[PDB]
Amino acid sequence: MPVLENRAAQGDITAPGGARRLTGDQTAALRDSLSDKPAKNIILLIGDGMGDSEITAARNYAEGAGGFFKGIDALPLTGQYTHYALNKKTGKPDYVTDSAASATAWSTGVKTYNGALGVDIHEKDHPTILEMAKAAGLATGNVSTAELQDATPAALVAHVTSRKCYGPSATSEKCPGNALEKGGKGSITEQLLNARADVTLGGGAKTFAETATAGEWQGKTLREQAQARGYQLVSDAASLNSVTEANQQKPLLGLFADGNMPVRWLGPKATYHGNIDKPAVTCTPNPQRNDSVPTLAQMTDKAIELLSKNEKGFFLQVEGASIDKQDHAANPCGQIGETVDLDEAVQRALEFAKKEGNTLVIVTADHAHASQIVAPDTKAPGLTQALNTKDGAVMVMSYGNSEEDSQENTGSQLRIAAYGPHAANVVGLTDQTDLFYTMKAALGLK
Amino acid sequence: MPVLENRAAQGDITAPGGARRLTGDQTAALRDSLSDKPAKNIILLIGDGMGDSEITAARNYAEGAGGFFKGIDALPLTGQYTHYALNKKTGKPDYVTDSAASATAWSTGVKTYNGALGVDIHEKDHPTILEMAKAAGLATGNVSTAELQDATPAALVAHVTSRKCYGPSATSEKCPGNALEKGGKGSITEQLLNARADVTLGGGAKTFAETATAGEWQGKTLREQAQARGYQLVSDAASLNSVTEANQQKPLLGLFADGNMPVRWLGPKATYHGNIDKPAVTCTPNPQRNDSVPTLAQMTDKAIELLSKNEKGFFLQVEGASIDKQDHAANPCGQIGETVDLDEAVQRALEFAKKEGNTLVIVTADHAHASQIVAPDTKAPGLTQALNTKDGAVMVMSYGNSEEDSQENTGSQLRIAAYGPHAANVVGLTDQTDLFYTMKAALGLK
Ligand SMILES: [Mg+2]
Ligand SMILES: [Mg+2]
Ligand SMILES: [Zn+2]
Ligand SMILES: [Zn+2]
Repeated sequence: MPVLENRAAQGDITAPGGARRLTGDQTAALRDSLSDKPAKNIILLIGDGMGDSEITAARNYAEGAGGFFKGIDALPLTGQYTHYALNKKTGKPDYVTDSAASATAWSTGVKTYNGALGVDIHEKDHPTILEMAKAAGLATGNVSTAELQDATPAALVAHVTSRKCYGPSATSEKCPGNALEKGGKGSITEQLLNARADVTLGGGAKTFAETATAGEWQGKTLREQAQARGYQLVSDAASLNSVTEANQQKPLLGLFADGNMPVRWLGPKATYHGNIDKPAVTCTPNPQRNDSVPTLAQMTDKAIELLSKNEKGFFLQVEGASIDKQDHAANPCGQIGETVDLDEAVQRALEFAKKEGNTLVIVTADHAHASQIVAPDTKAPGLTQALNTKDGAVMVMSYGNSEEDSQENTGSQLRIAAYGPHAANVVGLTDQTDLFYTMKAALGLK
Repeated sequence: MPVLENRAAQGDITAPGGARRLTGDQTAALRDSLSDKPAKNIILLIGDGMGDSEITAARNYAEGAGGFFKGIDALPLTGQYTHYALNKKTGKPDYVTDSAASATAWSTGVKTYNGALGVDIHEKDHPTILEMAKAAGLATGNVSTAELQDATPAALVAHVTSRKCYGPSATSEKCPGNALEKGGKGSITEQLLNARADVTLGGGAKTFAETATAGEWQGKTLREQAQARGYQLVSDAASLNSVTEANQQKPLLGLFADGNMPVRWLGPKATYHGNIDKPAVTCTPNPQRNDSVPTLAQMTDKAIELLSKNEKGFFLQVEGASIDKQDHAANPCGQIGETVDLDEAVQRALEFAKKEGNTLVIVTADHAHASQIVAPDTKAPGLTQALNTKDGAVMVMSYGNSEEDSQENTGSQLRIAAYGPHAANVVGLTDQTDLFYTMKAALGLK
């Protein structure tokens, strides 16, 4: 099964056929990409708010318009999937979902209301793909650059009526029914400790400081509970590399930040008429990213190394998180840098899958965002910025869907791409809930 | 080779698996969609400004979120393609293209500057896929709901430095080098007459009223010249149905409007805070669309009927045009209605292809547009409107990339889907220029 080695413009863009990305007929290579054999492992890479526009913007900037992302763009089977949510009251569609409902959709196979984690419109719990995988004896990994309590990584191990129920404090106010002290299953973080995936890596260390309002570890901090539960705590790249085993006896928990991990690139926020008033921006590497802080690619690599030892196979979800946060913050550089980050991760996952032969790798997003690539002389009503691309040209980015700073999400259907056994199930129009069923089946979960 | 009969939500959206579009594993069906055998015919359907977002909004409104367009969504092989243009001066990429440069890129295989038709950055002409097809003896069709002098349909038959050179008048001012009177090849319209496709159907009748500044037909109106050249002129549905033959000896020319043909659906323009201040809109059929005016579907059906008689095969380009004009005009209803129109056309094309077995059907857009599906309570900086979907829910549309009314184009990569011999060449990431090469090769043009 081949990966697209190179789909960059073959030559002189200005010349006939120079802009081509193909060098010949693809029928044969596609036929070699079709396999219904079982997938031993599954690696799901989620780019936060990374719809087609975000991908085009990051490529234009980092690789040039005729460029090619070695990871993100190298997946051969591609399609578009819908991700609408449901209105909790009426049960009718809610055309624009949040991170929480979408994450739930692919992690359980059931649509839900915005803000829900692991439950349907009736607040009924439904087992996630991770729980199912774990129950079947597979190894499981949940990796993210955001806070572990955030919608994407949280959805695999928590079942709460509101995504805001991070720890004890918020839960009692926002999710009384899930509140431990009220006989509920606990907050997001508590449920995460209970779920016991073999490898969990991310930010969100802050909430681990809260103390349990009830149970065996009542009075202890969630951090203290984790140690007591048998978890290996790691807070930096060095200690992470030191890890040699991660299992149900010694589950791994990497907390590398109080909240979200540091952004890759720094750059100014988009502003009114910024493409006109301000000069073109050139993004710059964040000094605080640190050699101490593991990158999404490193965490992905360590995760695969450890999960790999499980003879039965594994399920790993990886999230290039800061993308949509920077998209909300109308910050081009942060957004684009987070897509480059993801791409490096997708490469590590593709290398492993390629050599292993039985791994299904899927790269997609939870929902779409606000960013639009517009003409450079554009006089847009919202926030804009001009960027200096690898092509040595100017690209203007617009965020015009919200007045309240935070650029909202959108409902456009977006790209889903895959490689490996069963990847054919992402081609054409599909629904985000199909993704749950594809992974379940590919993995033979039953 | 199968078409997706149904990818609608299988059942109850609120229940587990109810929102699924798949009913089983697609590996086998995909294997049956792969064929490198030769394509006898090619039918290319272009939705003007019909990116993924436009497709999602038109589905939500006309079919419901869990709906399925029988045409547009039924194509099995899908991917995403880039359509960046080039800056005439520097030769560097111009991230947001217009309809002229994009049309030229798929019709000739060479990238050009915005505004050009059938020429590269150096103003050098390059032969179009239609000219090449005709030269090889295949029948050729050029159908559009727009004015025949507009960028998309014009690009197949004209070679001018500016898309504005409609007829003699504009050409002398805008394109002196193409100006007939100055020894040039002539305006868009004149060159169209010269190209002599077997079937040309659309609007733009107004310009045929101009008189030739030179040549054999100097002093005669372009309409008069057409008659004199041997063309069959048709201006309404009835006369169009009367046509039984269309060939090189009796080429067909249907001019059903002075400009663009009538929009299917009427509705109010999007406005500032319109989703808040104004009530939800329900689009209404346009009374002036007329039983006298053939629909894009009908024109597609007639064109396939006539082109069909050529033993050697045919190439047909069809354009659901009023879509981006209505997108520019921030008019949801017009835009959406144009997408439904196209869908009917794609259906007609897909039935023929399915039965014929050697026809490659491709559906895609020239470039992306402004439309974004946003939460209903959105307070966006631009124009917005709330619509009453088939789901009996509200969907809000936002146009916020321009202040100067006309909502500009965007540079996001968008969907390209196909069915038949060689459709595998649209899967994954490709460039709009690859489309020219795929068609040339499938058709074996040489
Ligand atoms: Mg998230
Ligand atoms: Mg056009
Ligand atoms: Zn998100
Ligand atoms: Zn267009």
